Amino acid sequence: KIEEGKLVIWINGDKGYNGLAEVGKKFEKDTGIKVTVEHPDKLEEKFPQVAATGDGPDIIFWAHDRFGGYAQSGLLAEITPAAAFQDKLYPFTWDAVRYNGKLIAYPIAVEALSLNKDLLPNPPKTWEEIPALDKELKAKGKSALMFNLQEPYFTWPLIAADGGYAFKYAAGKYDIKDVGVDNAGAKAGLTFLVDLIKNKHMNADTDYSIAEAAFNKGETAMTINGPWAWSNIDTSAVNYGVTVLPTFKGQPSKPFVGVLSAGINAASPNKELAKEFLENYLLTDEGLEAVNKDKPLGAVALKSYEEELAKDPRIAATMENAQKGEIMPNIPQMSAFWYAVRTAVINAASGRQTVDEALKDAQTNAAAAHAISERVEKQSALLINGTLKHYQLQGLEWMVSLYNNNLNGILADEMGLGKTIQTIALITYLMEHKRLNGPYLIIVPLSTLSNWTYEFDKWAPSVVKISYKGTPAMRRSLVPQLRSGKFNVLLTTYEYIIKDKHILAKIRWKYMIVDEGHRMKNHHCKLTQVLNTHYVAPRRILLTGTPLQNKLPELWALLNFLLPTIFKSCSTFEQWFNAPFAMTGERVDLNEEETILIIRRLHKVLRPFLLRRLKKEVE
Amino acid sequence: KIEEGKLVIWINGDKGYNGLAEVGKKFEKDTGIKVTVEHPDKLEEKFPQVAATGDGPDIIFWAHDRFGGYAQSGLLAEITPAAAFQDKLYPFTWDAVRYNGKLIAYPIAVEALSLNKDLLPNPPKTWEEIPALDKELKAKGKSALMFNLQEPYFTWPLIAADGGYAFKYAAGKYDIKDVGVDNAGAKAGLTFLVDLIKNKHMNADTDYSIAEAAFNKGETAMTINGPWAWSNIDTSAVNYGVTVLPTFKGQPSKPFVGVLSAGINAASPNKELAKEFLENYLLTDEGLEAVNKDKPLGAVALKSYEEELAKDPRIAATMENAQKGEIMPNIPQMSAFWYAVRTAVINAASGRQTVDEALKDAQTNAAAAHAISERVEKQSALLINGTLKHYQLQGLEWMVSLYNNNLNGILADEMGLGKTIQTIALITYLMEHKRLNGPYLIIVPLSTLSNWTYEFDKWAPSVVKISYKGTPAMRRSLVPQLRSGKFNVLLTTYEYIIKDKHILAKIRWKYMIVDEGHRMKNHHCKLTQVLNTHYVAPRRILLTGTPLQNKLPELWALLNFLLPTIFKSCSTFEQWFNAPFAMTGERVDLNEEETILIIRRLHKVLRPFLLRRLKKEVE
Ligand SMILES: Nc1cnc(Cl)cc1NC(=O)Nc1snc(C#Cc2cccc(CO)c2)c1Br
Ligand SMILES: Nc1cnc(Cl)cc1NC(=O)Nc1snc(C#Cc2cccc(CO)c2)c1Br
Repeated sequence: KIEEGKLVIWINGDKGYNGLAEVGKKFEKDTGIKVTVEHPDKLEEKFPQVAATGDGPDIIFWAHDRFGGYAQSGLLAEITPAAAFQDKLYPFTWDAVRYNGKLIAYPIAVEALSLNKDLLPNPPKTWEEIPALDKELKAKGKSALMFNLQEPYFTWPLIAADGGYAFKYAAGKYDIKDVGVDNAGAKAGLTFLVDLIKNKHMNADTDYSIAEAAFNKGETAMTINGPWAWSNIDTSAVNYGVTVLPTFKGQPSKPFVGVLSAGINAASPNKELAKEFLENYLLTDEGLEAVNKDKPLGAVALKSYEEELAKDPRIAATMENAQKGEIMPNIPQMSAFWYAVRTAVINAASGRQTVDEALKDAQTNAAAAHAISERVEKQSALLINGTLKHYQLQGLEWMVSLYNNNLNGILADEMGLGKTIQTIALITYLMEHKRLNGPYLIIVPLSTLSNWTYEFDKWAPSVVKISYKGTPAMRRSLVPQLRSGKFNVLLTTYEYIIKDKHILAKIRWKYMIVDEGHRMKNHHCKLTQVLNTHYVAPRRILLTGTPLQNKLPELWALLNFLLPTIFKSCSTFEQWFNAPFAMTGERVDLNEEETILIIRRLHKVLRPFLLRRLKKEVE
Repeated sequence: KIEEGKLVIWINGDKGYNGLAEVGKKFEKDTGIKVTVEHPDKLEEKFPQVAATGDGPDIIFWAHDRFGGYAQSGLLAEITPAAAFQDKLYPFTWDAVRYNGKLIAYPIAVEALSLNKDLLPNPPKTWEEIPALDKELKAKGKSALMFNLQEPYFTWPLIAADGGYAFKYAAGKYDIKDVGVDNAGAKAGLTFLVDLIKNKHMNADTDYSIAEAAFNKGETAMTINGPWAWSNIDTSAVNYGVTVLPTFKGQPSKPFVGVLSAGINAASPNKELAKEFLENYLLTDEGLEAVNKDKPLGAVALKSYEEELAKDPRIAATMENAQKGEIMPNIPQMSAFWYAVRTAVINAASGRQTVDEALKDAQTNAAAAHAISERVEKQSALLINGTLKHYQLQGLEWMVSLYNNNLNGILADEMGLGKTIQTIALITYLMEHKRLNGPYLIIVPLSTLSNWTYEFDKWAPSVVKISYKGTPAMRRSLVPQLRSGKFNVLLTTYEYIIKDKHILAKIRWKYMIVDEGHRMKNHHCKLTQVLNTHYVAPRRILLTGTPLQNKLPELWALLNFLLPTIFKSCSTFEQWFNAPFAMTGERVDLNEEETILIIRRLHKVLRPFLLRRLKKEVE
């Protein structure tokens, strides 16, 4: 499992592992405690699996970002250094490892992007200077700049300069709704990049197999890259150097900062052994120096050893950039943002789209509710006794996208498209692929209660269920089985949710699923608000025959179901929608026109939270 | 002024004053302290004038309602009885004398409305019984009921029964916005009253000169009236009695409860002398009994003497009604409500309007922003060197209505209608008629600054003013004159409000007046929000040439000026108006249609807060 009185560390093969191994030796020497350092193939992939298991390493070495997910999962321990130790490192590095306002790793090294010696004797202080400068090198049958364009990481620092960002860092928390891809900053920066392409200075087709393949063959004078390039510009022996990034609009170009970190497994019994090894054997000028010798670690988190490294201009440069630039977010919403801005630039620079066009889309696509994309190739293992149709599996993919992105929703497919089976599919895939085995609540009408059991018994026999129904004395018989929580699903009706509330409200239901049935019935809000009062249900799903209704009362109750907390005190849609106009004590109901545009806006709002397919487009 | 070591009490001539005088004798007997009891003509009118002066009586005797205004003005002292004394009286009576959650009088007597002995041997338990019963007395060439209809006090108890009220009593405070004249309760009650008129049982023309003139001549069997009638039904010696009010829809008919009270002048030096006389000489079974002998006081607040009075069915009846019925509100908004419901009934019952029609209007007219009506016949005394035109004086009447009803507003009359003079008129009438002499703030543009001084110097020379302007060293010279507060008005410009804020924000400005000038300029909200941040100004007035603009930005800033507090955190109109739709993290600006109806609603909202007359309709 996870061996006591010893230390097993995972660090990638690209890093100076054999150097780290030596630091482990001095530990075992002065302490006797064995230290094993391994570089497992695709270790960052293997780590979460084995961590939930209670296996794996005691110490993990990867960038502070990938640690966010591990921290969300709780696979990393809250590191406890005293104040004095925190002063030994830069405060900005401790930020990179702070999750939910708790330190979850030890910051180690720092990497960023940075800016020839002969050809370019003096470097351009402002970005604005580069056209004049290019005319000179173009007159020499060459160019002044040729970095990677086709990728967004390299092209983002000027977009970031004037005030263009990804997620607005709140209190101690990023906001995935406050996205800065459409502000003047981003537009000034991206317009300028397209300015160089249209003025023939820079080519739009410019990728990495050119970014490096030209600056190394003496074709260009300047380039924007990181430490992984330095070693290949040494091979071609071109007289090079690195420096700070230019001030576009009298503002510094902000690149993304990667902080190599050491995290301790929440499963590892040797937590004080790891704090002792890290705080006293690794996070020391001597300890860091030891690793740096096998493969350099660029800038370091440690103030003391950083000054000694700042002797080299190259390291003092990346570190200067770092404090002025910005740290990579640990939040999963990054995959959307990068995909958004990747395409934004390709288009804007190719001519296919206007700067204001590409950035308009990129900003929307990244702030999108279904940001976390997750492919579902095949059904659950627990999902047997039949193979789902193409769309039913597609239905599960949107429902797991609902789960991953922590959103509630509606499956409004036409009756007889297998919504029942589709729910069953979500519940199984949420056990066989995620560790969500917790109490599922399923509210079905009497008339289909029995069919719901029937289909579970067929397709997912593994899923054990309580079927909350019967005489008062029969319902009582079930009372213990709940307290046990040996069940995955409970099935019951609208009647028992309200009547036997004093027993069913008591459970912390992981997922709540309501099946409206066949009957096209208009629902009142008074009831949903009452369900809301007593029931803890983070993830909600609604299954309905009917599509989105064009009636405010129904839409009002739909929102109270979909967003339970938000409308706590406010009981009516009238109170809610008059509110921006209510501040004069005037009490007037909405009119016909006012109402039409409210319904209009509500349909556009609920738009990404509903899924509906029709028999006529399927078969 | 207000003589020490003595007591002067005011009670009306209609009450048992010579009986109260005797209670004063026993005080002087056992204490030596002289007690003088006077019944001044229109004493409730004379009291506020003389109380603000620091003159008048030490003790005042009137109903708990008229004491609300005296309490708002602070002409009555916070009475301090210990817990034990409060138990001697009913808790519902102590409510009647609680203003701003402070006891401000001593409850004394209780009066209400109540319900023949022979003709009607058994009284009708339910209101619903009266048609069947009327058929009997109509078969005897008479009628079963003939009370006052033309008045609203008498007709309100059934309107009140099912749930029809005037002002929703909050925490310990009435809500003049939460008015219950349009609910099902009021409609069930008022429909029933019209049911009797259309079925020829009751006549719509029925007034007091019939309500009494018929029941006393043996014409009718039942009537709804109060204690002031009892004495005249004794003269005609008709075998009568009083009882509880019927249950319409299985609910008791709620009438209005008048609580005769004893208030102590906040000016009176003899505050402990009055508490001693009241708590120990008047509010005793023996003390109350003494007054009751000159002229009866119906039900009493005192538990102990009330049981002894409950021997008479008549008193135990009014007291039963009282606890089930409701107490008269002390708030000034009553004049609107009564005028609203007075006409509502006249119409509904005459046929001129439908129940749903009259009550629709009555509910609106009573919840109206300009509820407190106050006539202004002639201008101020301090307003000389010219006589105002008809509309300019009308302008002052709407501006004092703005003041009385504690509302901000706009005077958007066409340039050259004498808005300047009209402001001057409000400022003077607010000194000569109200004691508002406090610091007035007036913001005028540079170009008219000098004309503003000029017109004051002409019309209101009495009004002394600081004219905040000049070089830094000249502005400094004024610094003391402000700290003094020997001035009524300060005149200054937009420039000095922001620049010399660190000096002008420090004053608690009673009224703030902004004169937009002539220039049709579009105003930004960023500035009004900044003015709002640092300035204390309860009453605001805006003077402008231009009428209400059809642009959301301008309307947004207008609301921040008009309602300063309300939009504290919310900076934009976009954030504010998307808010009921914002709860999904979606950030989308309003469209063309959405915007049109917002402007629409805002114009209807601001409608009662703007005054505009045009040259073309005046001359
Ligand atoms: N489909 C559709 C399209 N468009 C519109 Cl506008 C409305 C639509 N339907 C809809 O909103 N359904 C809703 S809303 N609240 C509920 C609920 C509930 C509930 C569940 C269990 C117990 C209790 C208390 O007894 C209440 C339902 Br079910
Ligand atoms: N007339 C009219 C009709 N319709 C619409 Cl939509 C808008 C209209 N005008 C209007 O709203 N005026 C407003 S709004 N806020 C202000 C203000 C102010 C202010 C005063 C002193 C100092 C500072 C800070 O320097 C600011 C004014 Br003045």
